[PDB]
Amino acid sequence: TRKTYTLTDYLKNTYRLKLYSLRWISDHEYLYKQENNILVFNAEYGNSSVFLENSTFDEFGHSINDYSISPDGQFILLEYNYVKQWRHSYTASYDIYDLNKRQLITEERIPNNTQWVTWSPVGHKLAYVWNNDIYVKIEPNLPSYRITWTGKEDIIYNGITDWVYEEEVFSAYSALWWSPNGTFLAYAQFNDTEVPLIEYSFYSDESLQYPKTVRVPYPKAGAVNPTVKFFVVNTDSLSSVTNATSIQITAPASMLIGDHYLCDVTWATQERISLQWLRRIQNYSVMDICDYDESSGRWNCLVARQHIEMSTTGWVGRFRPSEPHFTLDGNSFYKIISNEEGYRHICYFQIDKKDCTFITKGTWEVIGIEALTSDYLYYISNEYKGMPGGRNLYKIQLSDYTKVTCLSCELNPERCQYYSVSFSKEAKYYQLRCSGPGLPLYTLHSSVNDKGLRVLEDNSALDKMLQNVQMPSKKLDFIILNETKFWYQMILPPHFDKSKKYPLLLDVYAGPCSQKADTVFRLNWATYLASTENIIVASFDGRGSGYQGDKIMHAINRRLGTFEVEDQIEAARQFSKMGFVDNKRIAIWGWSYGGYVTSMVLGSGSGVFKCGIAVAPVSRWEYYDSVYTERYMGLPTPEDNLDHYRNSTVMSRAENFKQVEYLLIHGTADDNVHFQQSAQISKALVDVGVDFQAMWYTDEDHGIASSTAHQHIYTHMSHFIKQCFSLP
Amino acid sequence: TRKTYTLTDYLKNTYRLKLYSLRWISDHEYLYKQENNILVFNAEYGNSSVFLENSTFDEFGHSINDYSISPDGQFILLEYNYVKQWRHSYTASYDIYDLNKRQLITEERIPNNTQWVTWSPVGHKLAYVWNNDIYVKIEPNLPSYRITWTGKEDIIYNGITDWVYEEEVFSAYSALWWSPNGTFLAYAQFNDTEVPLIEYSFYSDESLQYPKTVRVPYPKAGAVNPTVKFFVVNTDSLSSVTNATSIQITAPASMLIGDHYLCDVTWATQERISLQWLRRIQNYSVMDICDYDESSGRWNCLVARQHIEMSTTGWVGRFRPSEPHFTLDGNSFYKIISNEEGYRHICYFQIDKKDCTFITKGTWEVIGIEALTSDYLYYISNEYKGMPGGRNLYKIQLSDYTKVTCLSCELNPERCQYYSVSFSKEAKYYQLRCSGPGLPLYTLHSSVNDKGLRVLEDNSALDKMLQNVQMPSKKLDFIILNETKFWYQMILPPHFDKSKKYPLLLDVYAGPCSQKADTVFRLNWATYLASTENIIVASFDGRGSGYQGDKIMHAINRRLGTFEVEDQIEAARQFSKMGFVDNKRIAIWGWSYGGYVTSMVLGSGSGVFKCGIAVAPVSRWEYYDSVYTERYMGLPTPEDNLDHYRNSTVMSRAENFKQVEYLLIHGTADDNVHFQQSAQISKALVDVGVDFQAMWYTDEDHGIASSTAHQHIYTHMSHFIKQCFSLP
Ligand SMILES: *[C@@H]1O[C@H](CO)[C@@H](O[C@@H]2O[C@H](CO)[C@@H](O)[C@H](O)[C@H]2NC(C)=O)[C@H](O)[C@H]1NC(C)=O
Ligand SMILES: *[C@@H]1O[C@H](CO)[C@@H](O[C@@H]2O[C@H](CO)[C@@H](O)[C@H](O)[C@H]2NC(C)=O)[C@H](O)[C@H]1NC(C)=O
Ligand SMILES: *[C@@H]1O[C@H](CO)[C@@H](O[C@@H]2O[C@H](CO)[C@@H](O)[C@H](O)[C@H]2NC(C)=O)[C@H](O)[C@H]1NC(C)=O
Ligand SMILES: *[C@@H]1O[C@H](CO)[C@@H](O[C@@H]2O[C@H](CO)[C@@H](O)[C@H](O)[C@H]2NC(C)=O)[C@H](O)[C@H]1NC(C)=O
Ligand SMILES: *[C@@H]1O[C@H](CO)[C@@H](O[C@@H]2O[C@H](CO)[C@@H](O)[C@H](O)[C@H]2NC(C)=O)[C@H](O)[C@H]1NC(C)=O
Ligand SMILES: *[C@@H]1O[C@H](CO)[C@@H](O[C@@H]2O[C@H](CO)[C@@H](O)[C@H](O)[C@H]2NC(C)=O)[C@H](O)[C@H]1NC(C)=O
Ligand SMILES: *[C@@H]1O[C@H](CO)[C@@H](O[C@@H]2O[C@H](CO)[C@@H](O)[C@H](O)[C@H]2NC(C)=O)[C@H](O)[C@H]1NC(C)=O
Ligand SMILES: N[C@H]1C[C@@H](N2Cc3nn4cccnc4c3C2)CO[C@@H]1c1cc(F)ccc1F
Ligand SMILES: N[C@H]1C[C@@H](N2Cc3nn4cccnc4c3C2)CO[C@@H]1c1cc(F)ccc1F
Ligand SMILES: *[C@@H]1O[C@H](CO)[C@@H](O)[C@H](O)[C@H]1NC(C)=O
Ligand SMILES: *[C@@H]1O[C@H](CO)[C@@H](O)[C@H](O)[C@H]1NC(C)=O
Ligand SMILES: *[C@@H]1O[C@H](CO)[C@@H](O)[C@H](O)[C@H]1NC(C)=O
Ligand SMILES: *[C@@H]1O[C@H](CO)[C@@H](O)[C@H](O)[C@H]1NC(C)=O
Ligand code: NA
Repeated sequence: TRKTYTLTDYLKNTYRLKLYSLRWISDHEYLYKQENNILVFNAEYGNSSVFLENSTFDEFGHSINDYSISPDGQFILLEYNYVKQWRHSYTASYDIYDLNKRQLITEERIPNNTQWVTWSPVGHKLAYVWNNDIYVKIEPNLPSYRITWTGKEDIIYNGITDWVYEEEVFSAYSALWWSPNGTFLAYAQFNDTEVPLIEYSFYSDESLQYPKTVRVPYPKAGAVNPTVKFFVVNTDSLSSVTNATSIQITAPASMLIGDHYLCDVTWATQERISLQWLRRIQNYSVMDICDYDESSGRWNCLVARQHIEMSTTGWVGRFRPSEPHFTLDGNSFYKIISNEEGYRHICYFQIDKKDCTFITKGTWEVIGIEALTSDYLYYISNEYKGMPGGRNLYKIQLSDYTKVTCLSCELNPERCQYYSVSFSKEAKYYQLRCSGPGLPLYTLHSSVNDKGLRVLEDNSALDKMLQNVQMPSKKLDFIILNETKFWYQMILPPHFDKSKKYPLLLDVYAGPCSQKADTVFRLNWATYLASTENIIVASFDGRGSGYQGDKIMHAINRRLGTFEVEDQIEAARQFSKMGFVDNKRIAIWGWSYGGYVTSMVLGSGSGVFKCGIAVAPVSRWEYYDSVYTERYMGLPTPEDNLDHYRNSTVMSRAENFKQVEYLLIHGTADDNVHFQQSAQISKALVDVGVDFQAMWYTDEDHGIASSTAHQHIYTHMSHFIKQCFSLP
Repeated sequence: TRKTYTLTDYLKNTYRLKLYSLRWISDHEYLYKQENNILVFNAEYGNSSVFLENSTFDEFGHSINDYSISPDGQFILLEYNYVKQWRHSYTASYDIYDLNKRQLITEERIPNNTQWVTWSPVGHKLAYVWNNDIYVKIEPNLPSYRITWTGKEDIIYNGITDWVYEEEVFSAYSALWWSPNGTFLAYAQFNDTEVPLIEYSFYSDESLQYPKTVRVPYPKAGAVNPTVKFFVVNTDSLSSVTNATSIQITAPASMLIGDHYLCDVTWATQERISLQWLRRIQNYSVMDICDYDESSGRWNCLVARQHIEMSTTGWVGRFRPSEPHFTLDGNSFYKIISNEEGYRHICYFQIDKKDCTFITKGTWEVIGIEALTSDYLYYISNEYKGMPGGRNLYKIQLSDYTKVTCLSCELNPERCQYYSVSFSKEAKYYQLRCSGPGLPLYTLHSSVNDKGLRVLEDNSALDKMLQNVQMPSKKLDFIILNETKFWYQMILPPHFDKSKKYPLLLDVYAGPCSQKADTVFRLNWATYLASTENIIVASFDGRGSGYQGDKIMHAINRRLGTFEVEDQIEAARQFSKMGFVDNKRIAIWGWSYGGYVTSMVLGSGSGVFKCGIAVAPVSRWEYYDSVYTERYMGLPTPEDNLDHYRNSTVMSRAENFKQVEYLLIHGTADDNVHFQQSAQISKALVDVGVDFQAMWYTDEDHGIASSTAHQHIYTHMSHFIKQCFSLP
């Protein structure tokens, strides 16, 4: 008999997916690493040369974590001494290498403890942030110009985000934005003076005698938020004036009446910038479009160019208002917004007209706009076959909206139903990346004729390996509840037999705009559970889930911990009725939001689930951060939504855990969902006399992603599931 | 078919030991609390009167925690609003009730949040500490005189101890000592300015949005220690208009040359005080004897009255240098010290002579001196039947040391082998307290002819209830290692059948001077495990254990985590070869020091133990406090004992946990053994890929003693042991 996909296979990566990560450096060349050499490829013909020999930095004396070539090709920025901070942020050292002199720059180096660095989009200017202030270098070997003087650790952040803006607003650490040709540098400044601190212990190596207390400005729901200001500096003036003026652009009056956020910054032209602002009550946003006034040196935002985006049924955007994509002249833009039926589609705006024109429509959604040329807009959607969990690339003719071509749908329809794309600098070529349901496939295409040029990586080596393995299958389908389709997937054991009763594990996330039923190919823990342990691993996208319109997504508005929890319970009941599930052996697990839902389900008293595992769960919404929580829950005040905040805790359900086996797991240095959240769950369970299993992971954060802890946690959870299901 | 002693019996206190806690108020009367009344008893005849009616405080408006009657009987101090701090420390509110005029005192009340209060030993003066400063009240209704003005939270402590002096030196929060008639008040002042702080999170009620960070001055091994000064104030010459003058008594030069401690304060007469000082290297101590000089108003300690106590094989004293017991005139004293054979015996000293005379001798030890008259000294020892785990009361004729009479040995030798005693004011009467091997027995005696006056409490009610329960028995015996006998006990299941094989749990503590093999009767977790689950629960006293001389106790000097760990393995090895032990089911558990030993044993690679449980273990001596750790280990410096600090950690043994099942448990608010210690164990186990079981207890301290956590931990451990032993 062929072997199975075992736990050790998962944990040791024996069966590896190959990727093809390229970096476009122009409209027709890309960089690609191969055998630690950086090669440069010609896209049209597929030929290559060595861009940088892998021997180049043998004598560097440090392992180089990443590199970044200046847009003009003249320099390479070398990143080393890399230390992770939060999801996106990190600390590192940097050196610059002159590619023409084939020489390292030893003068006026980027300092130690630099927080962020970026090249200008053209040429080779650098902007970096060090000790919370912005610096610009016009040339890599010359002195820096200081841009801000207010930077203060944990208090004032210039050009980088604080914790909550990084995690919840920008999905990025950087808070600066070069203008398209590099003349201007726009940046945000955050003031956390009165934001309360989360404090937790970090134990470090065993040599550390006293634990360190980590202290981070972190606004929990309803707490004082960071305030924000926006500035633009002319970097071309730096070498001519002693201290160049940062010109502030103020938020509109409709935002200044209360707490608000800066949520998007997008340059439209060399002298026009768009800013979107969001009210703390996140159902109202405003875009200003601001023009540089050459005679006054100021930036002015005409109210005739201001665009309002609001929601009557929920919050604005999927996780925030969408970004605009400006036409070359900057006088019009395209933006994904929810149409009158609640489906997200592409709308076309003139900058000084308030009514836009939808250029796509239907009962499906546009996921993202990927490229815009003078003649075509390229976008990704889930239109194809009415499958919300598929993704394909489309092209729409700007002179005639009835001409829409699917570029990816029929390329390999059995193997490939989930695409992303990477366009060259002026969209002359594109790389398609298919990620399922078959093995991933990376291909290169020419935009002039939409012809396939070549296969970049087809994963045939892996395909060969998997031939000798009893792999599970995946089923993606829907059930109908109240005349609405709700999608599910199942990872099914090899030789699945519909006449047998299998144990079922419900793998849950179920956060707002989540999607756990899709066409993506994964090699993960579920692969082992199905393949080796003969467990069915199911996931369900119920109310609150994304990419299916606002009626579904906004069903949980102001009501987290209700329908999305109920719909997972109902999903399990529906799976029992399918006839191949052992009703005595249904379990549930999740991480993060999934841990909250899992815990809520286990505490519901439904009687459906024998056991479950919550990893780093939210337990009480007042413990989680303001920006995410309030987006869905409003404010925890008597005037707003306090009663539901208080009604949706895990702790209030502690008595019902007497009916289940529960394993609670949390990293002690989780900066995101504080260990506090599980500390309060455990205390509530202790207080009502409920036995349960627990595991803390010393100095692990929300990812529990260190190599040893990752292997440990999946090993511990595997034991627990097997015990619950009486598997030897 | 009668019941067993169940887990719920242990957790719910079904079978209660009755006490007889009295408080002597004179040579012939004592107070006893009965049905919320306070009675006064006549010792000679056993008749009583009501001293204070329960009903007196019916409309008090607060729950009264405790009471303290002034020595002259005129006043009662009422303690309420009790808030626990560490092992001994707490704050509370106090009111004083006048017993003669039958009224609460409303003038000049003791403030809220008072840290310590005590009556003078004669009359009804009060001293109290509030906000770290000392106050004295001459009369309950009159204003306090402020004695100290330097008190500062976490920095300067007047009249109360800091964390480490409380836990490790004085076993008390108070650092006030009244002279015998109340004229003088001596006190210590602690200065923790440069002592580092342990910091840890406290989660509190679910309502608390942000966790609190608790910060406590706590010197870990080798860290900066608190400094100490000692003062005496005359309370008879206090003034309303002038600040009180405190006279300092400075430590001897032999102490002032480096770090040191104040370790004992004992008044000898109305005008003579003795102080003992201990070097930070705790093998050298000095007693000063200081006399009040009425013409200078100063305290002088003559060098000819200094007494040095040192140890060549270890540290001084069992846990600290022993207390002196002065004669009526204060010109001589008796003190327990280690003799030339290493056995602790009573030495008689003249205050101005260097050599003392031992008045007892032999291969057994004196446990404590209990009372002293002009004709007799009364002490407790383990001499009887050469059993180190038994305790009896003796008297020795001071005119003829060959005349020693056992006063408790033969009273009831089958029921009673472990005594303590409480003498009346001038030793005219004594209460004997038998705590095993039978049910506790409380009796009253008169010293003149050692008459056994009456039985105060015989627990005949409990005896009656226990007749209908299948109770375990206790075997106390010894094994011979390298020609030394070492004692053990086994809690044996009911109907013990030596032809059957029982699983065995080794219950371990094994700290320096510990004794876990004794004749004490206990109703505890082991009782349930033996009675209901048929597990033998054994304990063993090996090298490092107490009450058997320094050759045994000092064997672990400078070497914690060696012989005491080895000796537990050897005992289990020997138990495993007895015909009634199943060698496939041997487990080990312990708490605190016992958790360290358990962990070290399970990490030894001995293969003897299937599983074990460590509750709040020490894992690395550098993490524990200076005073305890350094007593046994010296300083963690390269020139002292650093190498041994470094190879005595649990973490270094992680790989050896591969072949055992381990459950690790720790309270997150443990101020004593910081959660840090277990956090480092878990990380080390994770790092070598060893699976284990864990449980944290939110906001529990070293005792894990709140009602709900206590029930939960023993429930969780019981499941673990039963699973390990395949018991239903
Ligand atoms: C891929 O091949 C092309 C064409 O052969 C190379 O482009 C140049 O071709 C000219 C012919 O006029 C040669 O003289 C040079 O060798 C090439 N110049 C440069 C700057 O590349 C091209 O080099 C190849 N691309 C890569 C990345 O190697
Ligand atoms: C960040 O915000 C704080 C307000 O929270 C500002 O601090 C105030 O500044 C004024 C001076 O203009 C002082 O008079 C106030 O006392 C300060 N308030 C507090 C609460 O500290 C601070 O100026 C801001 N910093 C920047 C660079 O904008
Ligand atoms: C460059 O200009 C900025 C803005 O005018 C200066 O920042 C001010 O500095 C002064 C005193 O050092 C403060 O009182 C102001 O509150 C600051 N304003 C801002 C916006 O930061 C900065 O100090 C100047 N740098 C130099 C070298 O002159
Ligand atoms: C980048 O764009 C900027 C902004 O339009 C250009 O700067 C202007 O250049 C024109 C010259 O044609 C001048 O009249 C203006 O005074 C400049 N304005 C400012 C604010 O600097 C700039 O020339 C462009 N840079 C490059 C390299 O093409
Ligand atoms: C308690 O101890 C500290 C020393 O730790 C004494 O404080 C001062 O020590 C600093 C070092 O922190 C020196 O600057 C001074 O010499 C010390 N003070 C003085 C006045 O010299 C502190 O004074 C002590 N406090 C008490 C009340 O005894
Ligand atoms: C407590 O003992 C003290 C100290 O011996 C006594 O105080 C002395 O009393 C006599 C009066 O007979 C004076 O001559 C001394 O000057 C006192 N000494 C001091 C230091 O005050 C005191 O009498 C005793 N107190 C009681 C209540 O008996
Ligand atoms: C108290 O203990 C210390 C530590 O064991 C003894 O220290 C001496 O100094 C170092 C150890 O730190 C060694 O080099 C010496 O050999 C130690 N002396 C010995 C072994 O005699 C110190 O001697 C002890 N004090 C007493 C009174 O015994
Ligand atoms: N902090 C959130 C961010 C959330 N989003 C995913 C995502 N996809 N996406 C696409 C475009 C823009 N933004 C986003 C986000 C941000 C994922 O859950 C996180 C989270 C939620 C909890 F309740 C608890 C812990 C968490 F880590
Ligand atoms: N801090 C010590 C104190 C020690 N006690 C002191 C003391 N004085 N004393 C007088 C007569 C009889 N017994 C004692 C003891 C026992 C008990 O262990 C405690 C302990 C040891 C650890 F390794 C870890 C945590 C602990 F809490
Ligand atoms: C924004 O939300 C609040 C609370 O739900 C509501 O009162 C307000 O009307 C909303 N705004 C819009 C535009 O619907
Ligand atoms: C007990 O009895 C004696 C003698 O009868 C009596 O005078 C004395 O006051 C009594 N003591 C108490 C405390 O009742
Ligand atoms: C103790 O606190 C209570 C409650 O505020 C207050 O009424 C009382 O005056 C306080 N007692 C003293 C002695 O200050
Ligand atoms: C007593 O000492 C304190 C603190 O040094 C001072 O403030 C106070 O005024 C003094 N009182 C008298 C009466 O000297
Ligand atoms: Na009698």
